[PDB]
This record gives sequence, C-alpha cells and structure tokens, in this order.
Amino acid sequence: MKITAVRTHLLHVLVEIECDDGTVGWGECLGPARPNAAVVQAYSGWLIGQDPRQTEKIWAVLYNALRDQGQRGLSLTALSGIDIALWDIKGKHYGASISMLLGGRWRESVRAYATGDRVSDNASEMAERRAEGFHACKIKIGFGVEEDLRVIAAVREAIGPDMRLMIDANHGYTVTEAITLGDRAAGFGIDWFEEPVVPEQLDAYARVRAGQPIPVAGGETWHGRYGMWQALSAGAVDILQPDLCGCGGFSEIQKIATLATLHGVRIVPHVWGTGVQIAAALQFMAAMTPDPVRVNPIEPIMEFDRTHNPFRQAVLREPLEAVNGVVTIPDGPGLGIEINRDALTEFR
Amino acid sequence: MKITAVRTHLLHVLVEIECDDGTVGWGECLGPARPNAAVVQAYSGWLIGQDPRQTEKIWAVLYNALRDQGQRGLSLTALSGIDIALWDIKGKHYGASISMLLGGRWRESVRAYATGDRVSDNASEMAERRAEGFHACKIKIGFGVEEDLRVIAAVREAIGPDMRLMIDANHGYTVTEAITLGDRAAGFGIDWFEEPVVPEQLDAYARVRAGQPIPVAGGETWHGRYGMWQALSAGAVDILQPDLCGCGGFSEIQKIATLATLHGVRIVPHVWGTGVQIAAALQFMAAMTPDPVRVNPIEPIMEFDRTHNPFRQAVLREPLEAVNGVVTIPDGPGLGIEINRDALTEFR
Amino acid sequence: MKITAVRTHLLHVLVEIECDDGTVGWGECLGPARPNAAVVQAYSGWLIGQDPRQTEKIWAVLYNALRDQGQRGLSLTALSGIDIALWDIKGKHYGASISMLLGGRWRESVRAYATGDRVSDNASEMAERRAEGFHACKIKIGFGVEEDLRVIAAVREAIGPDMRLMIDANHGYTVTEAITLGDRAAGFGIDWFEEPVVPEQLDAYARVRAGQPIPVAGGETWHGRYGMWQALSAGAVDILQPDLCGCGGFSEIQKIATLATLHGVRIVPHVWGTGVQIAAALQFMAAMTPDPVRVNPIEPIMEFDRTHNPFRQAVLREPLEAVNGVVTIPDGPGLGIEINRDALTEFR
Amino acid sequence: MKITAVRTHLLHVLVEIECDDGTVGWGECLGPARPNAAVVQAYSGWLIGQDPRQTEKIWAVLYNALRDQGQRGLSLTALSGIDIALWDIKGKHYGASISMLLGGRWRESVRAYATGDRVSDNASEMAERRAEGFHACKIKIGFGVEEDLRVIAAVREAIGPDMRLMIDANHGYTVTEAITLGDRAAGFGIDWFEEPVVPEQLDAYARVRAGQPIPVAGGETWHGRYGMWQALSAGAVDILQPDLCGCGGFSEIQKIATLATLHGVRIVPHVWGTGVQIAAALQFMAAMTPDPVRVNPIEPIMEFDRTHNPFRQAVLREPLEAVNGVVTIPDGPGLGIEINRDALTEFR
Amino acid sequence: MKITAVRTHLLHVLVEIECDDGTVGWGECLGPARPNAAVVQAYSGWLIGQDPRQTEKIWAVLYNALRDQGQRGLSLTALSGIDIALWDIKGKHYGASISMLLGGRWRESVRAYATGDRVSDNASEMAERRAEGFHACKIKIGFGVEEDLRVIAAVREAIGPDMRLMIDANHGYTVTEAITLGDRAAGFGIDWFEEPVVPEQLDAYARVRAGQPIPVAGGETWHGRYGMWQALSAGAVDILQPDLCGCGGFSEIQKIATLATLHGVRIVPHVWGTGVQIAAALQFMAAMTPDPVRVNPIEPIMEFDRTHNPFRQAVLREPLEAVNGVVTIPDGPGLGIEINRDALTEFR
Ligand SMILES: [Ca+2]
Ligand SMILES: [Ca+2]
Ligand SMILES: [Ca+2]
Ligand SMILES: [Ca+2]
Ligand SMILES: [Ca+2]
Ligand SMILES: [Ca+2]
Ligand SMILES: [Ca+2]
Ligand SMILES: [Ca+2]
Ligand SMILES: [Ca+2]
Ligand SMILES: [Ca+2]
Ligand SMILES: [Ca+2]
Ligand SMILES: [Ca+2]
Ligand SMILES: [Ca+2]
Ligand SMILES: [Ca+2]
Ligand SMILES: [Ca+2]
Ligand SMILES: [Cl-]
Ligand SMILES: [Cl-]
Ligand SMILES: [Cl-]
Ligand SMILES: [Cl-]
Ligand SMILES: [Cl-]
Ligand SMILES: [Cl-]
Ligand SMILES: [Cl-]
Ligand SMILES: [Cl-]
Ligand SMILES: [Cl-]
Ligand SMILES: [Cl-]
Ligand SMILES: [Cl-]
Ligand SMILES: [Cl-]
Ligand SMILES: [Cl-]
Ligand SMILES: [Cl-]
Ligand SMILES: [Cl-]
Ligand SMILES: [Cl-]
Ligand SMILES: [Cl-]
Ligand SMILES: [Cl-]
Ligand SMILES: [Cl-]
Ligand SMILES: [Cl-]
Ligand SMILES: [Cl-]
Ligand SMILES: [Cl-]
Ligand SMILES: [Cl-]
Repeated sequence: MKITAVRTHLLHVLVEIECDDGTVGWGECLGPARPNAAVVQAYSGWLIGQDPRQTEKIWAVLYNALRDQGQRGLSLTALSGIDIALWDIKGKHYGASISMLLGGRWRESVRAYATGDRVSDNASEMAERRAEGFHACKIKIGFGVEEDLRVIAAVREAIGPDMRLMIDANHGYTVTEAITLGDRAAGFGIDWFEEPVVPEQLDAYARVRAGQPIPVAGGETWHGRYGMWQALSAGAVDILQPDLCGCGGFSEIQKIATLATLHGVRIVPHVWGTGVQIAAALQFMAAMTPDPVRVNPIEPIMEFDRTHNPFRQAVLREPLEAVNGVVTIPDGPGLGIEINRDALTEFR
Repeated sequence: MKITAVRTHLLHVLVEIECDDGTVGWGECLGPARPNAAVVQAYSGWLIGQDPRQTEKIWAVLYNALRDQGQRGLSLTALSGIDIALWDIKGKHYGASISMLLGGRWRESVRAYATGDRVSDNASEMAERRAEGFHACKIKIGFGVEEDLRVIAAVREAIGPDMRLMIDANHGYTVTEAITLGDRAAGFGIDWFEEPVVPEQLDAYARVRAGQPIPVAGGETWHGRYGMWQALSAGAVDILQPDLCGCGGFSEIQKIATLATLHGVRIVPHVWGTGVQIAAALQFMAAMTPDPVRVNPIEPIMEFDRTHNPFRQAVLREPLEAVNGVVTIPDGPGLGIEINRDALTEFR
Repeated sequence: MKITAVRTHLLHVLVEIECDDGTVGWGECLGPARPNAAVVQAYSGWLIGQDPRQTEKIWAVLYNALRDQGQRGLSLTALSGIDIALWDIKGKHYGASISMLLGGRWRESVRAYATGDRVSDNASEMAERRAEGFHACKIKIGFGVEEDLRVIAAVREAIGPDMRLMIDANHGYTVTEAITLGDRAAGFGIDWFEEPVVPEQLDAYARVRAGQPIPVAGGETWHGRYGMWQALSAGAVDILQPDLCGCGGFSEIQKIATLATLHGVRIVPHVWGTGVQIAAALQFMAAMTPDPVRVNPIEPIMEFDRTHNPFRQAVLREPLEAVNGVVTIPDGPGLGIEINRDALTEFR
Repeated sequence: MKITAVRTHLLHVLVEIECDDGTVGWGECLGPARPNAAVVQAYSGWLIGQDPRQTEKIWAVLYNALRDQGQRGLSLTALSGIDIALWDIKGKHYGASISMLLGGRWRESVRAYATGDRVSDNASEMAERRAEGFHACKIKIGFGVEEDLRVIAAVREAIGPDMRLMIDANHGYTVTEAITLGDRAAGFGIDWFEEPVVPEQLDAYARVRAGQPIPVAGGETWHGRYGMWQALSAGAVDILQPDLCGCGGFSEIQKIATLATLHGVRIVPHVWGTGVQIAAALQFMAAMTPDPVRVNPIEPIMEFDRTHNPFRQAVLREPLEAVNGVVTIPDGPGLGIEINRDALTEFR
Repeated sequence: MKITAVRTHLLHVLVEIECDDGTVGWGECLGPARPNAAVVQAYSGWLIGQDPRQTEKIWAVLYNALRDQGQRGLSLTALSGIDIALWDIKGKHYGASISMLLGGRWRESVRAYATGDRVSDNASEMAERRAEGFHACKIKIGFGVEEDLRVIAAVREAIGPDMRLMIDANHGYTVTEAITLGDRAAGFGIDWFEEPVVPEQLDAYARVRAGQPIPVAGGETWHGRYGMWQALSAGAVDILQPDLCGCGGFSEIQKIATLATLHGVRIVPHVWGTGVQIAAALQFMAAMTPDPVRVNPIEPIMEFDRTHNPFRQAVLREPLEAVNGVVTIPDGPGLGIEINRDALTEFR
C-alpha cells in the first residue's frame, strides 16, 4: 500500500495519514502546534507514495533528514506524530491492536493516578480524588521548600495513610532545595520525586538521587534514545518517563524501554495531550514487559488529569475514562479508537 | 489464535509450532541438538494454548522461567528457535514478510563473503571464491603467528588487491599473539579480526583493539542483551556479530541492534546453521537500519560457507544461493521459505 | 589409571564414572536433567581412557570444547557433575577425604540454617525450626513489599530476638522495591538479603547494596570464575553463593574462593540438590579458609531445606542430617558417602 | 601423619621437614638465608605435630601469624620453603608427582631459554647458546640506552633472525629511558621486556607498556596474591613472573595463576635458585593450564642460567639439565628428586 | 666523619653505630629480632667507612640493595634501625635534637592515651587509666561483634562521658562484622576504629569507612612511601599510623607525612617497642606540622602501654613516663636519651 496524503489538524497538533486503499491513521505531536505542523508538512513531501508499513525505514530516513537543522527535539516531536499514525495504519491494515503488534497484551487495564490558598485546595482536591477511587495522586511543587512541605503534609493528612503520593517540582528547585525538600518530605510516604531540577543538568539529578531518599523520576523532555541513554548513564533517575508523542513515537519508545531494562530503571510513560496521545500511551502500557516478570509485577500507571480532560478527549468518539481509578485499554485495530473530526479544525 | 503443538526435528535442531487454524512456523536453535530439544519440550508445556502473536510476552515469560537453572545461554538458544517460529507464524497470519514486520526492507539482497598444506589450500580456495564473484572472504587463523601470517600473505597474493579479506582466530590466540598478528598482518588489507581471544575475557578483546589496527569483531556467543551490553561497555568490539538462533531470536536481536547504535558499533549477523537459520538472518538483514543513513550506506554482508551448504540447505525447498556473490532475500510471508519435511527426522 | 565408563542417573541428574581398577566416583549437575545428561554423554566420548587424576587438565579441555555452542552455563553445570565425580575418584584412589585434598579440614561440622496465609505459616514453621535447634533461618520474599514486611515482622516475633534471620527475594523485586524493603526490614535484624533483583543486572545489585543497609548475597547462577569476577568487580554482593554443582565443581569453586578473598567478600556455598550435591558442598565447607583467620572465625553455614529432604537424601546410604542445628562433615575417602543405587534409575 | 621435625640447610636456604612415618619433604626460600631460617625456625614451633597433608590450613595459619611484624615478603619467602616441602611430602605420601596433585601433566618437558667489553661478550655467549640448542635467550640491560642498544643489536646479529630474544633491565631504567629503549630496540625482534622500572611503581610499568611496543614482564618480587593482583589491576604487565620460592609456594602460585587468567595475562614462572627451586618450578610448569587451550598452545618456558648451574644443582642427585634446549620434567613422587645431603650444611 | 662499627643488641633488636670520632647512635627495628639483625649485619659491610651525616644517600643505597630479595618490609624494618641511629649520630654531631633537625619543635609534650571475664577487666582497667590522668584510652576488639559491643558499652560507662575512646580490632573482623560493629558502637562516642580488616585488603578498609561512621585508622604494617600511598589512594583511612621503626625511620616517615597532607589525612605515629622506638617517635611528634595550622591545633597523641613498659623502657637511663597523662619530649642532642647498656645483650 501507499500513503496518498498527510494532513495536520488542531484541537495540540494531530497528524492524519491517508492511504490509497482508504486506510487512515492518526497521531499527535508534543509541543507547539505550528512548528510541528510545518515539519510534518515538510516530511510529507517524501512520505507521499511510501509504504506506511515500513515504519523503521520511514523513521530513520525522516530523522536523518533533519539532522543539520539543529532542532533534534522538533524532529522527534514531529516524527512522533507521523510514527503514531503509521502504527495506527499498520494495526488497521493487519487487523491488530498496536499492543499486539508491539508484542502482546500483558494487561487489559492500568491503574490511574490523579494529578493536581494552595494548601487547602490541594488537600480538598486530593481528598476528592481518593473518594473517586484513584489509588494514587501527584501534587505539584517546586515553589519554595517551606510552602511545598506544608502542601505535602496537608495532602497526606487529607488522603489517609494508604493512598500513594508522588511530587513533581517541574524543574523548580536548585539542587540544595530539592535535597532539603526530599529529606524533610520523605517521612510523608512519597513514591517518587519528579523533575526536581532543570532537565539539562543530568549530574544535578544524580546529586538529588544521592542526597535524599525519595526515588527520582524524569524524562518527558529528554528526546529519543540518545537523550534517554545520557540520563541513564549519568544515573539521573530511578524512573524514566518518556512521552510517546515527544520521544519518537512507538518506534523510538520501544528502544528506550530496552535501554531502561539494562539499568533496571522503571518506565512510567508520560501521559499528557489529547485523547490520541492518551490512546497511544495506553497501547504501549498494555504491551510493556515487567522488569522483573513475577506474579503481580510492578505495572505502569497512568497519569490522569481532570484539567481540560473533557476538552482533550473531545477528539475521540469514545473517551478513555477512569472508572474507580482504573482505565481500560482499547483492543481494536491500531489505536483502537475513532476520531471525532468535527472537534478538529484543519491547519494548512 | 492458539498454539496447538510444538515439535522438534533434526537435520542442528529445528522447531515446528502448529496453530489451531493450521498455521505452521519454523525456527532453529544454536548448539547441541538434544539439550535444545529438551528445553523446547519443557517450554511447550506452557506454550500450548497461548496466542503465538504475543511474541514479547511469550519471550519474557519463557526466559524468566529458566533463570535459576543456571543455563542462561541454553535458555536463549532454545528460546531462539521458538521465537523464530513464532515470527514465522506472525508473518503468515498477518500476510507479511518478517522483514516488513521488523519495520521495512532497506535492501532486497546482501553481498556474501566466502569462508574457508594450509597455505596453498587457502590460497587456491580463496582464488576460486573470487572467480565465483564473492566481493570478500574470511580465512581461519589462530594456530600460530608465523604460520598464520604465511597464510594471510598467500591469500592476499592469490585474490588480488581489490577483494576484501577478513580473519577469524576462533579464540585461538593469547592477547600478545593477537596483537603481534594484527600488527604484522595489517599491511595486507584486513577489514576485520574475528574473535582474537577467548570470549569470556572482554578486557582482553579491548586490549587487542587498542594494541593493533585491524577492526575487532565478536559476539556469536555473548548471549542476549546483557551479554552484548557487557561487551559493548568494555569496548570489546568494532563489529558485533549476534547469532539469531543463539541470542534470543528476532525479539532479542532487535534489542541488541538498538544497543549497538548507541555505541556506533556495526552489526554483522552471524550466519551459520541450516537453511532456516540462514532464512531468519536474511530477514533481519533486509530490515537492518544503516548507521548512519546515507546514500550507499554500509550494509550487512552475509557469511557464506560452501561446507555442508548443500546439506544445511536441504531443509529448504528452494535454497538461498549466492549468485555472483549476492544473495537475494525472500519476501513472502514469514521467513518466506518452504520446509522440506522429508529432509528432517522428528526427535521425541 | 583410566576411566572406563561414564553413566548418568536420575533421582536432578547424577554422574557415575567408573575406572579400570574398579574405582567409582559420583557427581551431580545443577539444572534440567536431560540437557545435562546429553552433554555428559558428549563429554564421555573423550573422557573414556583418560586419567581421572588429572582433574585440571580434564576440566580445561572439556570446558574449551563447548565454547562456540553458546551455552556456557550448561557447559559448567555438566562439567560440574564430572568434576565432582573425578574428585570423588581421586579421594578414593589416594585414600583421602576431598576436604583433605582441597588442603585440610578447618572444621568437622557446620551450623545449618533452616529455609522455608503466608504470614502465620512462615511464623509457625520458623518457630518450629528454632525449637529443632537451628541457629538461623531464611524466609522467602519478593512478592510485594507490604506483604513481605508483614511476614518478616511475624517471623522475628515468633523466633525471638536471638535467632538469626535471612531473606531471599529470588529476583522478585525491582531495585526500588528492594531498597524500600531493605530500609524498612533492617530494624528486624537481618543478616543478609539474597538475590534482591534479576541476576543479569549486576549494577542493580550494587544499587541495592548502596541504597539499604542489609548485606546483599547472590551468586547461585553466576557461572564460573568469569561470571563471579564480573559480579565482584561490579560490587554486586557482600556474600557470594557459588553452587558446586553449577559453577564448575571443586576445580572451579576453589578459584572462585580465591577471587572472593581479594575483595574481602564472604563465601557461603549454595546448598541444594540431592545428597550428592550436599556431600560435595560439605567437603568444600570443611576446607574453606577463614577470611580472616582468627580464633572463632566467621564460618560457612549450610542451607537446610526440610522440603523433599528425605527424597533428595535417598541417594545416600547414610543421610547427612542436622542434629540440633549442626551437620557433621564426612571424613572418609572422596565425598565420604555411599550411593544407594536402588534409589536411582539410569538414563540413556 | 604428623610432622616430627623441621630443619634448615645451606647451599640459598633449604627446608627439610620430617614426618613420624619417616617421610621427608624438601623446599627452598627466596632471598637471604639467615632471615628465612629464623622465621622457619619460628614457624616450626607450631608445625611440629601438625598434619603435613593440610597444606592450605597450614599456609593460612602461618601467614596470619606474621602479619603485624611488617615483613609480608619475608613471611612469604619463608612460608614458600615450608609449603614446597609439604607438597613434596604430600606427593610422597600419596604416591603422586606434585604436577599430578596440582591437576595433571599438560607437558613432559619445557623449552629452556638461556640467560647471560659487554657488546662482544654478550654476542659471543649468546651465539654459543644458540649452537647449544636453546630456542631463545635473555640479555641483561638497564645500564644506559645507547650502550644497551649496541648490545641488543650485536646479539640479534650473532644469533640469526630466528632465535627469540628477551631483555631484562632489572629495574635499571627511568620510565623515559625504558620507553626510548623499547621504541628503538623493538625493530630487533624482542619477545618481552623484563622489569623496566623499579618494582614499587606499578603505574610506571603501565606507562612503559603504553609507551613502547615490546611486551612487558615482571613479578619476581610482587609477593603473593595481593601483590600480584595490584600489578594486574594497574595493567603493569603482559607477562607475570611469580617465583615459587618467593610468592608463597605451590599453594599461593596456584591462586596467582587463577588471577592471571582473568586478565588474560601470561604466566612464565621465575626460575632461579638451587636444584630444589628448579624442581618445584618444573612441577608447576608441567601442570600449568594453557590460556587459551588449543592445539600447540603457548607454553611456559624455563629460564636457564649456566652461571653457578653446576653449583646450584649440586643439591640434587640427578641434575635437571637442558638437552638441546629442552628440560625434562620429573614424574616421580613429590618433586620427583633426590637430595644430595653431603652438598648441604645444616644451619642452627 | 666515618662509621667505624655497627652492632646489634637484644632487649626487639637495637642497632648501635659507632663513628671514628667516638660518636655513638642508637636505633631500633620493628619485628623479629634475628631477621633484622642479619640484614643489619649485611648492610654493615657497606656502612663501615661511610659518612653517617649523609642519611638520604645511605637510605637509598641500602634500600636499593635489597630489592630483588623480595623482602621489602624486612628491608624497611632493618633500614629503620640504621636510619634512627644515624639521625641520633647527626643530632650528636651537630649539637641538635632530632626534632630540631626535622624542622623545629611545635610542642614540648604530647598527651598519651592508655591501651589495654573480658568485660569487667577492660572496664576496671580503663577506669583506673582515667584516674591516672589519661585523656583517652584504646580497647582491643575483633573477637566477635556481640561480645565486643558489651566491652565497649562497659568501658564507656566506667570511664564517664568525657574521656575519649578508641577501638582496635587488629584485623580481626570481616568487612560485614566491622561495618555492623561500627554502626552499633558509634553511639558510644568513638574517636577511631583501628585496623578493622586484614591489612592487604585496602578496598575493604575503604568499604568499612563508607559503611559506618567511626573514623578508620591503620598503617602500622604498610611499609614505606609506596605502601602508604597505596592506602591513601584507595581511601583506606582517616588516620594514618606509620611505625618509625618499621616504615624506614625518620627519613621515610617524613615523606609519609608529606603524602598524608595532600590527602588531608591525619598522622598519628604508631608507638610500640623499647624506649628507643618511643624516644624516636616522640622526636617526630615534637616536629609534626599541624594540618591545619591554627591556635590549639589537632596534635599527635602517644599510645602508652603499661604492659611490659618497665621492661621496654629498661634500655633507657631515664624512662619516658606519662605524668597525669602527658609525656615530655626530650630536647637533648639526637634522641635526647642515654642507653643503659647493662640491660642489653649483644647479638652476633
Ligand atoms: Ca469529582
Ligand atoms: Ca511532569
Ligand atoms: Ca540527605
Ligand atoms: Ca566452485
Ligand atoms: Ca566466527
Ligand atoms: Ca601495535
Ligand atoms: Ca519438626
Ligand atoms: Ca536462593
Ligand atoms: Ca535507604
Ligand atoms: Ca658451552
Ligand atoms: Ca629477572
Ligand atoms: Ca613510543
Ligand atoms: Ca595504676
Ligand atoms: Ca594497633
Ligand atoms: Ca552503616
Ligand atoms: Cl479516520
Ligand atoms: Cl529542538
Ligand atoms: Cl489484535
Ligand atoms: Cl536522542
Ligand atoms: Cl488525561
Ligand atoms: Cl510447514
Ligand atoms: Cl510483506
Ligand atoms: Cl544476556
Ligand atoms: Cl551458508
Ligand atoms: Cl559406587
Ligand atoms: Cl547456558
Ligand atoms: Cl583423609
Ligand atoms: Cl564464567
Ligand atoms: Cl538439604
Ligand atoms: Cl630425603
Ligand atoms: Cl603421579
Ligand atoms: Cl600479597
Ligand atoms: Cl638454572
Ligand atoms: Cl652510647
Ligand atoms: Cl618483607
Ligand atoms: Cl637543639
Ligand atoms: Cl613502600
Ligand atoms: Cl609505651
């Protein structure tokens, strides 16, 4: 078969790839819509007439094409959208869920965790999330050690002793702030400490890991296999969080997962974007191989953001929803979803 | 679909896996036939009733099952046979060549290299290989520096200045012998120096790489991703040579190829065994991504051994043959081959 | 003298080697019976007519023979059986206990430790072991941090404050689980933490050692001198646990013990298998040199599993038994034991 | 059995150990006679009544006894004499050559190399050695680069192009001298460069190895397993040369050989002393395992010094002699030799 | 001036060197008397007629003379005796205290620390030492963690909360024992932990330093500058304890002190032997440069052993005694002492 058209849509950029036999695949790119769309349009000059089944060859040709333009990250976010759409097309052509094409379904669902006067508001909100059935929540910090600790303390009190708690500083801290925060918050029972410092300073991450006891997580902006491998080599993280729509799509995240196993580093995919990104992430989560394999292994969990969730899921005919804290993974062909075109508006 | 039976055959052990819908896949295991067959028989207790499409899940479950038995290498060679058969089944089920399932066909053929009174015999034989059209040949050394040099010198003279020449010591040398050989043979124009020292001494490999200028190759017995990664980390090789039927099959060699790209280490698959192993290797070679991508990139080449070649290819209805030094890669469903069952004899 | 025959038996594979003068030696191989037997049968083609007294030469020739078959671990487990039988023959020929041939008897006995609604069952069982006289016990974990902690807590309560306690996760944990478990269990008084993570990830072991305070033990599946040395170099363990029937027999475990002394790493031999493996382990334990030598030094202790113990010891005429927690080490020629042939059934 | 007496003799100190059943063993210690004899006398206070068959236990007890006296090297040279005598006793008790007790005879003989107006004298002498049948010779340098080169050049001319040539500076050079010498002499065909710099500066050895291409050898004064391991870890040598009578006897040199295999470093035993030391070295050489095993492997060669050779061999009834460059290895019980007591004079 | 004679005496070997002008110097060697005396006698062959003022030239010539005898430690202990006597002669010739020749007197005295049913006996004895005025004491452990802890606890109770407490295991522990002991004893207030593990395993020392919080001390048997530098490079110790009579005398301990300053490692000289060794140590202590220089800096303290103290000091006319815990440092020419010859008996 052959690609006959590549289109870009908004409402976050979505990539639509149509084939001669009528098969349509959908993908999504991380980051600013316009830069991604321009690059996809550029990529499409070559994609037209190509065989969409050859995802590795397409990936490598397109990735290599944009090397001297300096914008590695943009190449990867743009390629991600194309790559996801292509796997969607493969799944539809072959009659298989992407999770099956990736090597099989370990799980039919994943547990979600909920993400959120800052002290009382977090405490209230997180208390409601627990009532809604979420086994875990993640709270945003990185503003100031003393205030952040007040928030963490109030959230632990509000959610009771059992619900899991993660914290995310979104690179808000200096190393010293992060180490001090981690030392003082550890007593509250924290499963991970996300992006404590700026993402370019991998040795600072390692410093935070060695200076306080909460497991450190990162990776949503560390590009593809090379960026991930640099962080793994520096000992930057206990948990790696690749973004499917940012790191190079299914083709590249498979390679990242391999690297993580060498280091015994857990993968927890970054989930954020429209229903398309979410659908792609869930296919990967279904297929993720436990490290180690055992009865009741450690399994991926899915970030769930009630903020703009209705909006972000409007692109889907059937929303991927958390039911008592659990999200079911589609098993139909490709991403197993149907696009609501009306919700979109075509760009260029 | 479901696996209904797993059978082992001889004539080198071959693995046959039959499914409920009648689909049959074929694979092959490196090493002693009987140990491999026993483990495959053991694996089959679980395989029966499983969905053959779920190759990653099957791989990881089976690999994990044999961990405390101490025999990691045997797990991998046995699993390899199963894994190859399963991909053959996937290809047949999906209507796709394995090379397409692996991500696309970069090439429809590969150049072969020919492998071989030891001085005159090598010189004559290699001179005939050149006349047969092979662009390259590999000669066996590791017996004694002075004698090996005489052989290398006579082969270069006999094949003219253009044909490429590789040498393989099959771990015959001490570090000092290997460094001395490499220093003195380099002037003859040698593309690589295969397995100069014992395969357990990765630092010795690195020593050979740093002490003489011919590129060092190895890997046919370094197990799966972990064994390969140890060699890559030690700086053991310029060229990695994974064996499909030994390292864990298509599932595991894909992961090995990823690792090699981090290090900018070339992959040249080990080719040796029956027509089944050869067919599997060729599917992988078709799909191998150049590192780097460029016009006329460096491409895999295929070891071709005229020794027992008719015998080893008797398992195929249509032999994979070198025509003026070039081997065409099948593009039919799965391995793209048909088994000559009459040539086999079932074991157990 | 000369080897006249090599036979394999079941009931776990046992190796019987007979000599021209009538001397018979017995050994045992770790892992699946059939693969081991096939390789022993293969080895026997050469062994027949060889001088059984030349154990190092035999070891190295046989080990080298199976290098390119990829199955290093299988070579070692098979060789182990042969090697143990050969030392048994040497001891009988020379009129000496293997422990004397290994360099002398430091000790005539060793203290055993006992190995075992999962919470109450462990607590009850371990409470009985203490009453039986065992100075120590080892409990199996690696299922889930919270549940495992409940088990550990109940076992410590049940056995009182004096009995030593070890834990074994059998590679059940991720690094993070293992570090968290170790941190929270340390307060219960734990002498070692066995195989916290998968055995291929040596750096993960080191991570567990640096992240929590219980001493880490491993080694039952790290092959021979090279595998052991990789783990020692990575800082993987505080305690190394080579399996005599798995690592290459007496010839190879002596070399492993040497390596451990360089690193000041304690050796505690893995004990598991039939009475033959147990007998071999005890000969090694008698001869193990303290590190350091002092009055009342740290001494090997022997794992004792009441599970299938009667069965596994049925191969012996006189069972090696724990009497108030202490096992006496035979001092007769060779392994100092007599085989109950009736309990066996010959294979091939 | 039991040791009844330990005696020290001169003519180089010799150690005689007599047992209750009349068995007598002989050993030798490296270095100044009197210090060695005093320590042996001290050791004998404990040795009397001990079982001579327990060589490892005896070794470790005696080695540990002298730790805080500061004189590690003296402990090892003294222990060496005792250890050699004990193995001689074991061999006699058991009816076995030491080479058999060490694990078997790989070889019944070894090739010797010959050791030697300094320019003409070396040239003449080495020319005679070649006529006598020696395959190789070693010349003494370390006096001055220009003069040493003149010597090397004249020796190569005199011995023809085939005879192997080694050089020994006996720590005479600075690093710079050694690198310059090695660079300029390499063209003469030199198999190794012995002790280029002072033995305490292991990093200087490594510097010499990296700065010039002749293989570096050392080790005659690097104590036992720990001293050897430090040199191996520093990358000090291509060839390790332990002295049996200096490094801790057969018990300790076995451990050193193990360490060398990890590093793929060749062992060539230092041979120097009376006929007793030579006899011990030859037993070890018979038993040395090739690294790697192959047809016609690299084998130990024996230093042969015609200087005081008649004198040093006067302690033997039958001299170990080079016949056309080859020395046959005794195969009788123990060291396989008989002592000429008349040649000795008892000390203390 | 010229050396006319060198004599060795007992009552521990003492070295007497007489000069043509009648000047006599005295020194002492660590370790077994007889080996030291033999080497001193050997050294004397050359010393006679040499200028005793040239201590560095003499040191280096004599040290170099014994290199290939393997006995580095013995060279240093023997040389130490000579070197101390030579500095004594220099001081007498020049009219200066050795402490002045070493570069000046920072202090006229040092505080001593006292060294010692094992629980009650230590507690009683240490309680008396406190009453005698010692600011500190050191207790001997390394027998068994539980018993050693009982001792430490009872000693802290008996001596009150202010007196300083050090512990010395004399290499009695495995790494694990030492780490466990240090963790559990730290709460008692321990200034240092001496020789926790065997002195050959420098990495084990480092392991003990990183695994528990009491400062680690060692060095009494690490030879001269090279042995000390290896320990410093390995991060073996917080406190280095060179023995003047063992490490190469004043000439070599000055060099060791220099090395320690690079690493910011404290020097506390080992004090043990006759009054001569004590006198030499005190001269060095007077001259030791603080690291850092400040008002009331950290100063050397002197081990004081009431065991055989009268005996060991019998060699002096005026004993160096602790008065309320403080020892005054002689300021007369040389070692500032007078020998009681009657207490000696000449050897050889
Ligand atoms: Ca709500
Ligand atoms: Ca985030
Ligand atoms: Ca901290
Ligand atoms: Ca032909
Ligand atoms: Ca090969
Ligand atoms: Ca070179
Ligand atoms: Ca019971
Ligand atoms: Ca275990
Ligand atoms: Ca921790
Ligand atoms: Ca002659
Ligand atoms: Ca030499
Ligand atoms: Ca150079
Ligand atoms: Ca008193
Ligand atoms: Ca001490
Ligand atoms: Ca600690
Ligand atoms: Cl659509
Ligand atoms: Cl970018
Ligand atoms: Cl599907
Ligand atoms: Cl990247
Ligand atoms: Cl969401
Ligand atoms: Cl078929
Ligand atoms: Cl296809
Ligand atoms: Cl692996
Ligand atoms: Cl072929
Ligand atoms: Cl029998
Ligand atoms: Cl294996
Ligand atoms: Cl015995
Ligand atoms: Cl190994
Ligand atoms: Cl048992
Ligand atoms: Cl005799
Ligand atoms: Cl024999
Ligand atoms: Cl040593
Ligand atoms: Cl000789
Ligand atoms: Cl005097
Ligand atoms: Cl010494
Ligand atoms: Cl003065
Ligand atoms: Cl030194
Ligand atoms: Cl004192």
